[PDB]
Amino acid sequence: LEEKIAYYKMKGHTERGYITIYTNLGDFEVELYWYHSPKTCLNFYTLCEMGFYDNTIFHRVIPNFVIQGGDPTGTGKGGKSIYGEYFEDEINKELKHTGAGILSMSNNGPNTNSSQFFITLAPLPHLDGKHTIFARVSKNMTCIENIASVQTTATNKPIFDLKILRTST
Ligand SMILES: [Cl-]
Ligand SMILES: [Cl-]
Ligand SMILES: [Cl-]
Ligand SMILES: [Cl-]
Ligand SMILES: [Cl-]
Repeated sequence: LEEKIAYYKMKGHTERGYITIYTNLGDFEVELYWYHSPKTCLNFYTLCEMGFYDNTIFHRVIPNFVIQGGDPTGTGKGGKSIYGEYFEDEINKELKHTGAGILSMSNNGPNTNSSQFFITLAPLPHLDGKHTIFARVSKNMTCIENIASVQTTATNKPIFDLKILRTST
């Protein structure tokens, strides 16, 4: 299974390159950066496939910053990885938070990745080097914009639930 990591590092782009995410606000497609972030992609892809993100919410939405998700509890405190509890960052000089639509791991400081991630809504150079960029929205950014338009509470939670219904490969 670190063999599985080393394999999809190479073959990921052509054998399992895209995931479609269906939300109650529409569907979008992400492109996984297997070569640069192979451990992070294997986790995300595996979690998607086994239905781990099914019926989970975007528990924060902050316009001009990020949509944040991937917590089965919906609180912002939970999440797990296919590797057990937490796993290392994969920081790559070649990947930076340069525009909207980038998927990056949310975390609690260095090497505390589990299943929470952001989708960026603007350039965020201040995150470069602290969060693992591993994919980007490759189809239908409108859906991301619709999600960012929904009203939120003072702690940035959407006033009604915004959720991943399921994932497709
Ligand atoms: Cl790749
Ligand atoms: Cl926004
Ligand atoms: Cl942008
Ligand atoms: Cl956070
Ligand atoms: Cl906070």
